[PDB]
Amino acid sequence: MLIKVKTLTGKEIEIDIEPTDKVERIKERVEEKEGIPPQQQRLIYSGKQMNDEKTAADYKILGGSVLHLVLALR
Ligand SMILES: [Cl-]
Repeated sequence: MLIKVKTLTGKEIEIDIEPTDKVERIKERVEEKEGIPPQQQRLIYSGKQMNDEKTAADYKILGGSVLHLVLALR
């Protein structure tokens, strides 16, 4: 399942995931291509901060779905 992860400055990245994949894995995919540690990532879908322990299916994510990535300093 190909989804988009968009940032405020406009750049997008395609991430391949599955309905059973946990949000933590999505962050790990972003880390693979961007080098941003999962702990510094905040993924938002439909105005909701995505929980690391939950799965893509819990947010009803489909092909083409756009997630929003923002930095969260720790
Ligand atoms: Cl940001």
